[PDB]
Amino acid sequence: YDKWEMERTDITMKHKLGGGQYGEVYEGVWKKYSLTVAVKTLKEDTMEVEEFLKEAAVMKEIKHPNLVQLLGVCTREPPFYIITEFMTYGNLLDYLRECNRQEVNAVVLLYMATQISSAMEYLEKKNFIHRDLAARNCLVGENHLVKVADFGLSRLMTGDTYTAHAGAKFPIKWTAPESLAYNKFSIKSDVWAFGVLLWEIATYGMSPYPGIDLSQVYELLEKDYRMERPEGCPEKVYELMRACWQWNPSDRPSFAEIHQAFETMFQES
Amino acid sequence: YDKWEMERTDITMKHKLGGGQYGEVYEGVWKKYSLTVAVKTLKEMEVEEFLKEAAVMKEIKHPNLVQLLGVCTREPPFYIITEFMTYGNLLDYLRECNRQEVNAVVLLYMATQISSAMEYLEKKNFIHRDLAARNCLVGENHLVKVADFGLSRLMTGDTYTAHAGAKFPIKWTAPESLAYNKFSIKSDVWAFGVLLWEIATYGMSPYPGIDLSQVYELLEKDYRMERPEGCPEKVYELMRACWQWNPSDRPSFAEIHQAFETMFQES
Repeated sequence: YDKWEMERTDITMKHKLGGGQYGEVYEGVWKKYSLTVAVKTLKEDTMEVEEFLKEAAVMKEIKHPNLVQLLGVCTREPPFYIITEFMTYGNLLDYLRECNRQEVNAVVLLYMATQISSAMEYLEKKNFIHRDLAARNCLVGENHLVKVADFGLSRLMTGDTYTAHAGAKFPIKWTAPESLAYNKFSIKSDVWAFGVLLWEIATYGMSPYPGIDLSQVYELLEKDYRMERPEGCPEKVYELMRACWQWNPSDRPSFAEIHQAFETMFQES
Repeated sequence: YDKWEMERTDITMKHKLGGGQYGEVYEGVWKKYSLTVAVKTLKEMEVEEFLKEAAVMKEIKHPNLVQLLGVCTREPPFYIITEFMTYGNLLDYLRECNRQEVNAVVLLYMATQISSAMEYLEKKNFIHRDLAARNCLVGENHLVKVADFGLSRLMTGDTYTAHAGAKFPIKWTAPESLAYNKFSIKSDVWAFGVLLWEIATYGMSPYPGIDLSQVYELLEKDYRMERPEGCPEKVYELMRACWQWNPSDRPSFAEIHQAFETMFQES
């Protein structure tokens, strides 16, 4: 903490980010290093204070090339800041939608999946769950560098389940069946969401379950409906997708297994 | 009151709140904002005391203290309007919650929120004098706020003498307060420790089965409630610290909030 703490005047705010979709997040400048950074602030709730402060606390422990890196924190007095590295190309979802597909080709899609699964393998090991894996929550740097947004992590031993608060609302099309029905999350519900992220990647950012009424998604999942293989998607990547979407969470592969499979595919590419 | 004064007609009064335990407090709807609120009334307790606690609430602002929305002090009935906490009081909430959801980390989160409120009061030279789970309120996403009706300001401090005559919830009341009607932030610290016990037991009654007449003497001869099943030793250490016989031996809310914040963050 003390090693992490900056004075607020170290930072100047440049442009509000998002635009707005992530809340009070700003492009800023770390003045002494001429460094563009991302600065999370806390407006009057908004997030509850102790929640905000814990986000900062957990990130101090996170060190991985594909997880957004904490740079510093202002927590002595308001306004509270969480300062992290800035990913110059923004979120993965818009990146895929707007890219040149001759550049962002099949081998780059593999590279992206490999990077994300590596972060998730680290989290699985460490052992946290993410709970909101999706392309909109991945960030892109130069040369197709991808980092997973890091800010809502929760501590949970791998064999254990986290029960979300009563009334919580979920991004339904990314959400595992046991989460939809019993508010239960685990590293295996992250695996499910990763499957949907894979589909987002293979489709260059299409919306999942196109046209399908949200209130019928769970019922469909129960009867073993799953999204079809995207055009151009390799069969082995689709199989991995489908394994991520097994009904029983303990049938789903680990991220260690998933990363290994992508690493091999990327290396053989 | 200039910015705080509303028309009584601005509000649509509904059912009495919380089974009547509070007791002249009603669920209500602010028509203009379609915002359901909590309305306390005096049809005309002492009017001067009603006005006093209204004025105090105008000075209080903290994310974990119940927020004042408005006031009607022109003509009776008198209104004091506050936000409505949708998950009711913390005592009932704990007794009925799914404990898989409201598990150890969430109990730490509540304690952190409450102690934060109390640290704010400590610093602003107020005391509360009625800290207990029934006087804490719960909103969406495990948000907890302390009810702040009846806060007292220490004009010269830091000990406040209650009226005559006044009767207290014995099982929550510090020994020097039972003995001499003296209340301080340190007697709030004592009550906070009982509150922790309430939280750790998911809302059990303190000193179960013990005769009220014996409580003071028991405490004097160093009886203290034992560690609740499942309560971390460090949490129970804090309870015991809160229950130090000599008030000046009890920790401050600043220290308390720091301890809980750390434990919360580490979970």
